[PDB]
Amino acid sequence: QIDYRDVFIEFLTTFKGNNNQNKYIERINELVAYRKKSLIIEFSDVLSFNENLAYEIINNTKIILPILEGALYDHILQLDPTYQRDIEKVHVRIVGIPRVIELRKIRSTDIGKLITIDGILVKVTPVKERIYKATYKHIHPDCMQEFEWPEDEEMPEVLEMPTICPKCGKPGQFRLIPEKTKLIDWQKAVIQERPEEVPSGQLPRQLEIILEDDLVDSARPGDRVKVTGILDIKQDSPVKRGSRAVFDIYMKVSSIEVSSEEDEKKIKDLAKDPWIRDRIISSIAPSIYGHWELKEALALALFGGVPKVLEDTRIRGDIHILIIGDPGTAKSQMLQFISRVAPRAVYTTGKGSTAAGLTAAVVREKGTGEYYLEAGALVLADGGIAVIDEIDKMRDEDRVAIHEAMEQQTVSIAKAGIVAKLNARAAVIAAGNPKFGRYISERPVSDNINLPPTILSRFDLIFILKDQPGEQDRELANYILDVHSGKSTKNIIDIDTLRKYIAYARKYVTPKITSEAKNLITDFFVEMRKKSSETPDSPILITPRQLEALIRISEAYAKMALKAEVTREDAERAINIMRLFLESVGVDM
Amino acid sequence: QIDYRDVFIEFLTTFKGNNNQNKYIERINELVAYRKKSLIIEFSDVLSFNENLAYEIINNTKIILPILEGALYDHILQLDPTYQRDIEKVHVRIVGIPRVIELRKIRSTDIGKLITIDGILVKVTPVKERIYKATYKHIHPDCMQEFEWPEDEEMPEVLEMPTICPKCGKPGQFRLIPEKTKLIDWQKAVIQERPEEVPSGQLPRQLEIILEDDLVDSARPGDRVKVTGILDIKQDSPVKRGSRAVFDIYMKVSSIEVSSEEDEKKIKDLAKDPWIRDRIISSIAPSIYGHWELKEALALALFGGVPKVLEDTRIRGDIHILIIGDPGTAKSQMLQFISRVAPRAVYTTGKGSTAAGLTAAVVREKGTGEYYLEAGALVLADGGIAVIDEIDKMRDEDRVAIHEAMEQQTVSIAKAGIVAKLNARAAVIAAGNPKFGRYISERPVSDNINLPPTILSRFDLIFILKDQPGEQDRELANYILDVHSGKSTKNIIDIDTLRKYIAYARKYVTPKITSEAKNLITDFFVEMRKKSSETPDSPILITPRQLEALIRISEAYAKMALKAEVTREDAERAINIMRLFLESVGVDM
Amino acid sequence: VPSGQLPRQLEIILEDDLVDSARPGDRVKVTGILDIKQDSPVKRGSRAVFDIYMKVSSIEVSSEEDEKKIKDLAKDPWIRDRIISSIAPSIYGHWELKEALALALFGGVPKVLEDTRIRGDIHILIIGDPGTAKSQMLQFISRVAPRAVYTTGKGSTAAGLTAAVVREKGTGEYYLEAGALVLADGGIAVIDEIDKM
DNA sequence: TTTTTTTTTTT
Ligand SMILES: [Mg+2]
Ligand SMILES: [Mg+2]
Ligand SMILES: [Zn+2]
Ligand SMILES: [Zn+2]
Repeated sequence: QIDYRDVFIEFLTTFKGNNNQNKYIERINELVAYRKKSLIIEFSDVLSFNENLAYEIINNTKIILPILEGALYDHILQLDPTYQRDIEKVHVRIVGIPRVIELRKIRSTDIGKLITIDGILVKVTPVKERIYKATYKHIHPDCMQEFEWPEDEEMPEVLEMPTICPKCGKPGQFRLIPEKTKLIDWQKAVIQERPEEVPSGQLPRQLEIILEDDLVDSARPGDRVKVTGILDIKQDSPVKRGSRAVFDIYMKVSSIEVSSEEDEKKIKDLAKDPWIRDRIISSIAPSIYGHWELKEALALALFGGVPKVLEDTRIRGDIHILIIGDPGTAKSQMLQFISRVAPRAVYTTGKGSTAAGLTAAVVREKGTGEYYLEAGALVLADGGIAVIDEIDKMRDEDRVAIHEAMEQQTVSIAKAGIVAKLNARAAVIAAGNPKFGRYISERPVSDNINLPPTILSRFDLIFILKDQPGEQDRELANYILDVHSGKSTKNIIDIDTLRKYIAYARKYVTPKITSEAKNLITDFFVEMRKKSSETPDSPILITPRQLEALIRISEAYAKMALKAEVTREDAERAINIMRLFLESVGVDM
Repeated sequence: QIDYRDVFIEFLTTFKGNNNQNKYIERINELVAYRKKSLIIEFSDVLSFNENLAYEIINNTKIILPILEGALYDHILQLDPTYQRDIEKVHVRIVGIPRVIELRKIRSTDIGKLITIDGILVKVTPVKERIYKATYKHIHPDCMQEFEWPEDEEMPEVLEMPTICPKCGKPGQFRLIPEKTKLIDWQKAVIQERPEEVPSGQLPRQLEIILEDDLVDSARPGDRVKVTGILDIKQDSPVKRGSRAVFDIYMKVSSIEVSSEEDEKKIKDLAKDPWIRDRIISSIAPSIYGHWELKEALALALFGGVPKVLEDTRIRGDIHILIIGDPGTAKSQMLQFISRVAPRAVYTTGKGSTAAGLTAAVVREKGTGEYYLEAGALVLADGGIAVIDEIDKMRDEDRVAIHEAMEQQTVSIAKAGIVAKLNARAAVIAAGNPKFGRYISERPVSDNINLPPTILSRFDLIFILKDQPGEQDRELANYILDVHSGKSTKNIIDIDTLRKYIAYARKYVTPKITSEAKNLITDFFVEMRKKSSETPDSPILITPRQLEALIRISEAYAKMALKAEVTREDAERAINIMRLFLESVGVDM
Repeated sequence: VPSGQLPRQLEIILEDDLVDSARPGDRVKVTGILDIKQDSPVKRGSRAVFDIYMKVSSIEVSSEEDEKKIKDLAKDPWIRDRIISSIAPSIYGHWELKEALALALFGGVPKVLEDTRIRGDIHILIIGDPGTAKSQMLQFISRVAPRAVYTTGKGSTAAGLTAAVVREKGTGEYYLEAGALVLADGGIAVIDEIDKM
């Protein structure tokens, strides 16, 4: 009843933020600057400013939402006249609706109301076009008339053509005119409930959501999102007789949330401590005590090196880590920790999940038989980390293709008339059990993990975990039971703060090699080759790949402290960690 | 509104090229001389001549293209009256449009405007025919009348039949008359975005394009192309009731660019250098240190020999290279460089390495349940270079399947009621590791390679790469670190001009053997046979295939310098590189 | 099921608040009205034959005196010995095996830690000579457990154990069907002749 | 995709 348009306008311009800065005006100006056409607002702010306005939004969103958008559009064009002729319709979206419904609990009483759903995206269709105002021509030798059939109404989701020509009042044949037809971007996605909320002995439920206008391509598949909108009954084919008076339901998305400058200031401040490197090492897997060398390697892997892209060649910048632990050594604890702390990670096994084990595969279409490509674990992890538990029982097909993916970081297909090349620039962290149950120290590494020696040369660092029944058993037994009761350490960095720290470093730090670091690395590599040459039965191969590992590892240390250059200290740490790796495999360095 | 066909005609004649030669006048002459029926206009020459003409072409493309084409047709008619009743309608093509949009960024606002898209062609359908003006006959005993159904309007993409006979104003049934129906050539192709612009973790997207009239068969799958035209919605099955007002997007191609006299001048200037051969060799994989003899061999395989086609036989002209080396010897890095510089190359490491994936596969056509052949790696590489990696890891039964393709350059299949032959004229470059992962000096050459002599005789050159630590490690380490520091070698022919040089040489230079070269080659072959007979323990058979390898190599050296005949120096170079290959396998001379 | 015959099936319809009142594999008692099923009325041409379906009005799955009886049993100091003696009374000996089988029926307490999860279920493997009554006890366990699934190594497949994809031919749609392991969630899965799988 | 029996190519 009461015109909230004035109330809405003053609320946007007079919203007391964290410091009465009127942040809504700031984002409105930002919207005009880049022509974003979409303004999001928080339900809490509306309720605090005027609870009566908030109730109207959450109860009569069908009626008052277009009214509010018109008021906002008038304000924007009044503020800036150049916004016209570019955007004819602005969008206002609400977030933080208190009406949260579990996906399995949806019933008929929730149809037509504004609700929010939390779940996981599984499928996303390519962007398409939907008609909301069509133009038709009456093909009747006396008419030759054009009109817009859905008069004074948006074209419904069911494509219907006129039966009587409105201009001539006659039936006949009508032809669509694409050139005078209004279109809107249209995308379809599927949301699946999280496994935590699935009841015992039941399969997870699914829901179809529709993304339109700027909401298209707002979330990659496999992301946890929060979706707000209206539910409605799907009509796949209304002309299909055969009873079936039952229908599915779908969601018209109005706002989607996935999963700051202040963070950057605190991240740079956190890097001011000269002992930041050791603090990061301590913060890695705080649950597990000891294993400092293994912890140090994992920190370097997350940061990684700087890849080099040249005119004729590309040089890998990722770091690969192999762990061979005895059963019961709890090798899966920090692996789960790595997945959580990594900004982007993929968890899988040796056999993979789909037909494409790790690299890729070519699959005939089920309906038409056409050949297409399915991405493997390595491809899906591009730009991030690929954690592969149980590396020793990969598919036989992948045992050869993994050579190229782990070194050239590409997957090449020349099968069934399809030629393609897929990027696989992903750091690989893998764990495998010894082939003889328990690791044997005297035996080499190749005959202990059941992998070709060529693969071993592709791993920057290899570590062996042995369940030694020493004095630590009592402490380990106490430690295991303490984890059962619950305990934590002190003076660490939480995963949430650490995750953004790693992400910031990987996006803005590209260390460069200095002359002093260059000389130190050169001498060690020459020393490395001499030692391996003397022993005619070296358990490991010392190839030029090892020299690349020294460069990559040293860069990660500089990146760990957000250093612009690589100095002697970074190089010295890189040499020392490689020295321990050679001792672990049994090489007298 | 003012007209511009006078300006358009004026521009065609009054435009001045780089040397004021009026190329468009010359281009018109070529169009008349060869009855080309299509003209190409560079956009950079339109706004320079008249900026006003540029925008109206871009904006009002639909209502200005027929006007300009009609004016040009009259200009051709006066230039050559006989052009009439040979080509009734002419087309003009505009290239270099400033509006370039990434495939993933196409939205609703882009429909109906002239845009440009860069991508990769993946598949092309066979040429078909489309009706744009139909003729019908009213089957009603009174009528017996014939007419063209779509009056003063081109036939729409949806085939629509009249409901009322225009000649008699009555309903009934109508019969199409194919003899009086006007047709236009029609072809459908699919374009794919380049891997560079694909976001990480996502599969590349595709778009459907339509080529009509002379644009058909202007490109082949696997080509980097730049396409220009207008987008539209796809009404594939409008008769399919059941709602679904959602439509796809396809592209109406107006002009296409694949992949210049100035290039010819640059190429000819390079050939004038007496040491052009050395420069080309030095330009092969500059980032790799050493391996000069291997770099020389790779250059020869890029150019190849001269195939001989006779009335009774065919002789292979391609050169095959085999590389065996220890892990981490830059085998894969050098092979990846070949695919960048080769005009056409195919890569296959581990997937598709079976017999079916390498030559051809018999797959059941699920559309009709029958069988048909699918091209393999070698067939897809016909006319180019096939690169095979990790050949030693292939199964022996799978490896023998390429014996026919490597020599007879054909693939023959007799399986499941299918008997067919396919052309596989491609050069094969293969890399692999020794039998025991690393080369062992104690064992002989035969068991180190671990390949049957039947396949070894088909390789023109074989090289063994040994990673022996010594005093060269310091030089190698310095070179690698210099590469990582951004330092690059100078006086190197870059990539794209090297690719143009190879493409020009292959299709324009055909060296011939002289009497001087005949005597040198004959003498060496006799000497080679005698030496092989001396030692029966050699792992390499000296067959007549080795004699033809000398001829092929000598021709490639002449082709490398754009020479029309093989002289004494080219034969000496061919003999010298043969000596190194023989020494590399323990066969002294 | 009579001798030499296959089990029959009936279709039931749950509406309003009766939805999601049971899970697959449960033994239920259902009350309602029977009616003939019409699905394709437009499909003219013969077939005046219809199937019957049940319109559910109330459903029961599988209480005070029983709780009292249970408490009285637990009061005996030797309740543990009585329970073990009640496992497969027709089998002689095998006291140690019977004791372990009793533990698996009850199980432990699952624990959720900061990062990992500790299962409360107990896994038992039995290796014995032929004729050692191995299959007899497993049949008893599958019958006495409140929720159990009995499978055989030869009569099971990977799809049948975890989940099977069923293509809805009516609409060309894919959906999952619960396997043996999923149906046994919260219960006991019995696998006979695991070595022959 | 799925279980099944069959001939077939190819995993
Ligand atoms: Mg390699
Ligand atoms: Mg038994
Ligand atoms: Zn009309
Ligand atoms: Zn008529």
